Amino acid sequence: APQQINDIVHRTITPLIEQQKIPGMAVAVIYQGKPYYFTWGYADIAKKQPVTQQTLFELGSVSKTFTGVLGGDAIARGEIKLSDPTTKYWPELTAKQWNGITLLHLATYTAGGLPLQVPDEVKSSSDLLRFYQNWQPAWAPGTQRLYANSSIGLFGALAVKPSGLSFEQAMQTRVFQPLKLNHTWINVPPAEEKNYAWGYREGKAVHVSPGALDAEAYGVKSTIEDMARWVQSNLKPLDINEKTLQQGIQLAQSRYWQTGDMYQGLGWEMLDWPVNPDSIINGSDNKIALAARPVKAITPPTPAVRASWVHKTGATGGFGSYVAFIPEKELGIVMLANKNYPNPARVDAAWQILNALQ
Ligand SMILES: *[B]([O])([O])[C][N]S(=O)(=O)C1=[C][C]=C(C2=NN=N[N]2)C(Cl)=[C]1
Repeated sequence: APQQINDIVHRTITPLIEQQKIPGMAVAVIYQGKPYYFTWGYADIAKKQPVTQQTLFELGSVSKTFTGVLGGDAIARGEIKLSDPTTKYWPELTAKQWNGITLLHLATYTAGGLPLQVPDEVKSSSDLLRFYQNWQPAWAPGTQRLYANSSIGLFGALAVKPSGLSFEQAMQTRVFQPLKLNHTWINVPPAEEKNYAWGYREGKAVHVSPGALDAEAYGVKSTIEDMARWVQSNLKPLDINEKTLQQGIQLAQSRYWQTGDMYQGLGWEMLDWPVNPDSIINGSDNKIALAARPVKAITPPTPAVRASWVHKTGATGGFGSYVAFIPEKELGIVMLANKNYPNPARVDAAWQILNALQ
């Protein structure tokens, strides 16, 4: 624990926790490839359980990076191609608006206005088919980006069909296990419940609610140790022994579309490094509830660029997560909290830490 890392992490995160009233937090810094861990506060306020390196947090949409990589692995395996029509894998999707909508569009939120959330009313598989058949695009495919669980979530579900594996079994056997992420889960097992933090929303303890395509869009839970290993794997995919997973990671960091200064990968988002910090900090704000942006196709996609700020925010009702890394510097950070606090605060803290260390 080099004093420089200790000092910049504590000087940044302690005030963040105070300002945002975060009940519990874990941080990992990856520096020259090695991880350093920090924890604060409570995984469970009522039961006085501290955050530890073994505490499970809901990753929310950071899960999309696992979905993106699993899809990349399926491409590498020759099971699917991003140029394939969605209907190749879901023949029941016969409605005409689907003509021209490819797995690429699903994976990258560019299908033409699929909504952020699958409606809560969608409970059955038949409800899900009806939803997609009836959905009317606002835009031609490949023209506008609208961040959407219904888009990348469907990509994940379809990406695993040729394997015949469930999404969970595919993720376990093809991503979690080979990377030794042995405390990373789509469904938290009873054996691990003692480590599963509560999220806190308006002071109430909460966990994520079941929903359609939840696993695929926002459903992973993990520890700070496994998430540091996830960052290491994404920093250095060539050290991965499993060839299709190595390739999948590289495919997920390829640049498929540009909007403003940001590039869309599979799950991951990227900017050129050095970044303008106001560009990523301000850009991370949700503004917004719905933010439709024209995109420029990158034809063909640029393979993973080492001089990039690669990142993803995630939230559930009770949790806020952030991951960022810069491959050319062998540098990264994971921030896991059990409160959904504003994105710009996450990115500001991450930038302050990584910039001081690079
Ligand atoms: B990702 O960007 O984190 C997805 N964000 S989301 O707004 O679509 C979202 C998804 C799930 C949940 C949730 N379900 N049960 N608890 N929380 C929320 Cl609040 C938001």
